[PDB]
Amino acid sequence: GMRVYLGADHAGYELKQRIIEHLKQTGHEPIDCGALRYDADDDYPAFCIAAATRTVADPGSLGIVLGGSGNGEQIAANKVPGARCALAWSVQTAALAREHNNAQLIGIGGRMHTVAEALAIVDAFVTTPWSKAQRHQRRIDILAEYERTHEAPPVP
Amino acid sequence: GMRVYLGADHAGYELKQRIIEHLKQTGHEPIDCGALRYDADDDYPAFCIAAATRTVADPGSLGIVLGGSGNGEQIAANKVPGARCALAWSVQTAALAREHNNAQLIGIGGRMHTVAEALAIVDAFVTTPWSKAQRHQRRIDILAEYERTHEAPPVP
Repeated sequence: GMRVYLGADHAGYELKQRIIEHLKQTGHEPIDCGALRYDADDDYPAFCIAAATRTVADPGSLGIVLGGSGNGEQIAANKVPGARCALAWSVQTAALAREHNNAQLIGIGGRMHTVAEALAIVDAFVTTPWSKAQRHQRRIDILAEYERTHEAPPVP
Repeated sequence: GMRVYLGADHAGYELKQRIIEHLKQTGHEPIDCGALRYDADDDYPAFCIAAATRTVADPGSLGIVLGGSGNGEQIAANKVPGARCALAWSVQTAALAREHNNAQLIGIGGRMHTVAEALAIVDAFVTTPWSKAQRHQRRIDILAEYERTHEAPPVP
């Protein structure tokens, strides 16, 4: 059972609703960060920042941000200190996001998949373990040190 | 996007070299941020940070980071202040990245595509204009203000 913070603008709103329901039915704990209603003009960043911020502050939790393509949404989430947000467009990329990147969040594009395909991506994301392999942690640590100082690490 | 900065560790190295040659042939000026040779044990974050820093610092340029899935790479690029790196897994997402997100960079997952498919993603990325539409700029501006200040914008 995993706690999952969800965020979405209008383009991901309907898919967010379905994911919340799906996560409840599969034994997880969805927390809705908004949008709470459909508003065709609303702006994704605030919802994605909210989901990623809450995810980072609640270790062990995951997050999912939803939009049209998911790309604006993952970009926004990645601006949050300590957040790692992959774009999941397949079961394989969702699983690898966890296994290799230890991503706490994924973005999904609601306009890119059927509901069936989106829920399978979610399933892979919420069940795949972080591998803890040395090279993966080393790379996470390098990026984290860059995030701390914004001093670009030298290339070999 | 005529100057194009590219970065990849070993996992994206061969595809990066193929893309550099393709960009030369289509009239662009690819700039290799590294890796300059295949080294099985190198780490992507420095190359992706270098590519994103140099892209953001160079008006009118674009950047591409290549990996296995591309997800670690776009996460790294997105930690650079001012950078917007989408994950492009199709011609449609590469185009939308420019049109909606004004993404200066994309990540591509070389293991997820044939070379032909990958070069077509690249073509869409470097030819699709930024829309300059009000709502898209408004969303970029909100994110840029969050990067400046780390005050999460209020949720409606």
